[PDB]
Amino acid sequence: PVYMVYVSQDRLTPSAKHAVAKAITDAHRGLTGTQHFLAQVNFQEQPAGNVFLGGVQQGGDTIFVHGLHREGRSADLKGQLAQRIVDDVSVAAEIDRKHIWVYFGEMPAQQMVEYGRFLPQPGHEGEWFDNLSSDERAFMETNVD
Amino acid sequence: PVYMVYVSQDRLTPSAKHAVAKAITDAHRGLTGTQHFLAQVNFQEQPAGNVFLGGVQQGGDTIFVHGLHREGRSADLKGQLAQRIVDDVSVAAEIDRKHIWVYFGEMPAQQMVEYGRFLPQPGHEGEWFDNLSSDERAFMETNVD
Amino acid sequence: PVYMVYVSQDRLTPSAKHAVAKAITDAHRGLTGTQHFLAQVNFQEQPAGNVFLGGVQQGGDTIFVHGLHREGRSADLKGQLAQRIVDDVSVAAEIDRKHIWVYFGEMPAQQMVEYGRFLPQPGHEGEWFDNLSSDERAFMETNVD
Repeated sequence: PVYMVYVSQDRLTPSAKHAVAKAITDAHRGLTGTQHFLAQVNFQEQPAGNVFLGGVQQGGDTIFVHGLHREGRSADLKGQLAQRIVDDVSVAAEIDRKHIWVYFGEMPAQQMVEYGRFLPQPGHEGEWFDNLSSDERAFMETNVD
Repeated sequence: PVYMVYVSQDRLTPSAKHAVAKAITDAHRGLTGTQHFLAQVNFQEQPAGNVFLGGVQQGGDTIFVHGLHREGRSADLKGQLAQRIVDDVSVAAEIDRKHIWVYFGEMPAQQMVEYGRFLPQPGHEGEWFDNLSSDERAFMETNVD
Repeated sequence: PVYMVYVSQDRLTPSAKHAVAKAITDAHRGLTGTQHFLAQVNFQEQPAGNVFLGGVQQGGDTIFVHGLHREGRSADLKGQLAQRIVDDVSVAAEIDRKHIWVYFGEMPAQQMVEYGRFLPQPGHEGEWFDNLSSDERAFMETNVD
C-alpha cells in the first residue's frame, strides 16, 4: 500500500512521524499479512491554516490518511484496518480521534507497482517475493523496522 | 468529502483560500445536502513551476481539485457538482476556467472515516448525526462558517 | 490524466523535472493516443525523511507516481503504460527502478474536467478537441512539448 498522510508542518517531530508511520505499518501488516517493506507511509506537510472544515480554517491538529490498496479485501477487514489506524495514530501522534480522517481507495493489483515491479493479488506476496532477484529481495528487506 | 486543492504557493492569499474553500463547501452542501462540517478542503501548495501541461512548465495559475466522495450519487449530480466547483472557484479565485481541473473519485462509505467515525450512506447524514454523541455533535458544530 | 509525482525536495532540478514530465507525457500519449496537452504532471516535493518504507525512514530517492485516468482502458495497456513509466522515469531522473512506485486510479470520464471542460471517453479526444471553442483550442495548443 501507499498511505499518504496529510499534516501540518511541525505538528509531528521526526520521532512522532516515525511513531505514526510505524503504527500505520504495523496495523496494515498485522491485519493483511502483507510484508512490512511493501508499505509506504508518505508524509505530506503543509503550513497550518491550509485545512478547512465546513469552511472554517483549522489549527495544526488535523490528520488525513489516504490509503491506497490493491482490490480484493473484504469490507469487514478494511473497516477493522481503518479503525485500528484511527486508534493507533491517535496514540502515536497524541491527537484526539475526532481530528483523524481516513479514506481507503482500491485499485487492481495489475496497475500498481512497488520497487519497479508489479504487485500480486493479496495473499500471494510470499511467492511473488520469492520469484524476484536476490538484489531486489535484499533491497526490500532492509526496509523493515 | 475531502477536496484536495493543488495550487501554487502564494497564488491564493488567506482571504482567497477562505473564499475558494467556501465555494467548494457551499457547492457540496447545496447539491448533496451533506452538512457543511463534513466537507474538508485541504490546500496543497507547491512552488510555481512544479506543474507541467503537455510537458510545458506552467506559471502559478493552475488549480487541480481532487474531490474524494462516497459512492452512491448519480452521474448527473456529480456532473452538476463538478461544473459548479469550476464556476464558483473561477469566481472565488479570480482565475479563468481554463486553468481549473476537477477529478472526482469515489469510495465505499464503509471505508471512509471523518472525525474518527465511519460515514453513513449518502442521504443518511441525518440519522447518522442523530446517533452521534453530544460532544462530537458539538465539536462538529464548531466547524461551520 | 493527472500524474501526481511525489519526490523529495531538490531530488529533481527544474531541468530534471522537465525531463520526467516529458517522459511521462510522451509515454501516455504514445500508448493511449491522448494529446500531450491533456496530460498534467504535478510535482509534489517534501523534505527528505518524510517517506517511510516498512517503518524505516528513507533518504531522498523514492519516487511515487499516482496516475489518475479515465475508465475504459484494458489491463494490458495499463500494464504497458505503467512499465514504460517506470523505465522512462528511471532514465529521465537517473534513478534506480527499485526506487519507483506507480499506482493507476480510474474514474468515469463524466466526472473528470480538464481546462474547465468535461473529458470525453478514451479514444474520442480528437473529435472532442475539434468541438471546443477556438479560444480553448488555442490555449490548449500552447501546451505541447
